[PDB]
Amino acid sequence: ELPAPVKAIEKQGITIIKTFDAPGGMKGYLGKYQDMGVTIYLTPDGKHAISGYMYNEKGENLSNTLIEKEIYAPAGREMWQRMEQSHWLLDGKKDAPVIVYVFADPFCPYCEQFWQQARPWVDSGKVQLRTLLVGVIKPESPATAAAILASKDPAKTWQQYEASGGKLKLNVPANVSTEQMKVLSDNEKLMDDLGANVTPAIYYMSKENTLQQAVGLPDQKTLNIIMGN
Amino acid sequence: ELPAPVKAIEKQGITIIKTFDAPGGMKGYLGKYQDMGVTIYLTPDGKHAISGYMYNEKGENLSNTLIEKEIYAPAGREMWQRMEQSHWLLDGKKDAPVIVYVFADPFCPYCEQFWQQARPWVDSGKVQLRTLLVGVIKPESPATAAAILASKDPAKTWQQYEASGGKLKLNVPANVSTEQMKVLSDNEKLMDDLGANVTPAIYYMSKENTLQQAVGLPDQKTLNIIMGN
Repeated sequence: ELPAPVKAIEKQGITIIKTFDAPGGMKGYLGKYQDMGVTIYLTPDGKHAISGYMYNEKGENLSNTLIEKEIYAPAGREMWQRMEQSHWLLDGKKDAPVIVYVFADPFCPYCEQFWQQARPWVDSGKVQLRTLLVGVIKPESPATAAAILASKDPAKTWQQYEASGGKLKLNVPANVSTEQMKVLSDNEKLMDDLGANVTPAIYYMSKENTLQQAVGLPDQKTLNIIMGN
Repeated sequence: ELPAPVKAIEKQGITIIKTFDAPGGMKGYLGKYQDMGVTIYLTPDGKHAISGYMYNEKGENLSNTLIEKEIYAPAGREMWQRMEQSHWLLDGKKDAPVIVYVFADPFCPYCEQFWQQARPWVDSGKVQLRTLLVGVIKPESPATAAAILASKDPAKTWQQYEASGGKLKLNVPANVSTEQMKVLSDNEKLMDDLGANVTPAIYYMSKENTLQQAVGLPDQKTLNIIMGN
């Protein structure tokens, strides 16, 4: 059974997930208090346990690294894949190291403003924006989004559309094609699954490889983080 | 110099107070982050350190015990002594295990209400209230407080005074004696030193032997704690 010291910490409202190997002959226990991940370390004397964060000589918070890798990283791994497998439009270099997904609607001022804010990083080749269009804000959103998808170079058309603040004139098709309709519907369901119905809904990966979200127009700090700066 | 792992934690905004002996061949470091006490433990491998709370087999939070004994207990040790050395009035058994000091004014509804709330514990002999009178609320507060001190049995008179909701009739002396004036002035300065100018200002010791304060009429939980329940 569980060592007495660890059982004492459980009584403090902690639920253990699993054990793991720790340095110095110490045994580790990964757990959670509410929605917060925690690490517990059984001492060498075996009669004590420490609930806290372990750091190494290089100054790395190993407990944080573990909690993010084992508890947070897995959370949005599938979501990231679903976005990657969707019909997104490329804005920037195909080999840009930083990938950012954005669910956007044609009639969305903040989508346009975010597009402008990102220019420095996209143009430098550091970041690539992958846009998943949706048609949910205005009556004409579906048709306009489909019209963009229907153009000769959808990615370029979207870029011009955002740059113009949504004023760019478009060739309006007689109807939304079944493929365009599928893309829009599939994208809206994924957006819904991600939990944010407001556009722009921006998704990115932290330096620790965990899925992050930003809804609306990012402030300066959030923008810099989304851009991997 | 300080081990690398510990130096890393210092960079996280911690200032070390001193080192201490920890179990399992671990070295302990007592510090503070802002006004918060923290304990750091250097691992046996010496290449890691854990910032957190250590628990023993009996479930005692040793880090909390240490932080309170070394950081908090000393804080009000002198204040407690100054109260004990003042001219307080006894309400309850001289040998009551729980001692509670109260700075009170004669014209104070909440002082009276707190007096009533404490009856169960005082009458059972568990708690003794030691009142340090002050005359700061009303123009007549000084004279009334002195009149109580001037009575045949000051402690009994105060008890009757509080029980009556401040209606008890008193023999009013021609003036405040120099001794009464000294008691009132000394008590007001100590009260001022404690940081609370509002009466009642209640002082007590926690189960961990640290000085606690309650200002105004305690709610049910605070009352139970003051009474050592």
